[PDB]
Amino acid sequence: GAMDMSWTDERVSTLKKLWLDGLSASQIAKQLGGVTRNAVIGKVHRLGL
Repeated sequence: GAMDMSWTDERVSTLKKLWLDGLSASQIAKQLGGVTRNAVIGKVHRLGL
């Protein structure tokens, strides 16, 4: 099966807060777990942040 984590409401809320807080995509990926820096960047892009 695929190992990609779903962008649950909680994971999105966490990403959004941390991004607005000024954390790097690397740091956010580390805190979310199971997702890469580049995948975080892509999600930030899709969220319009």
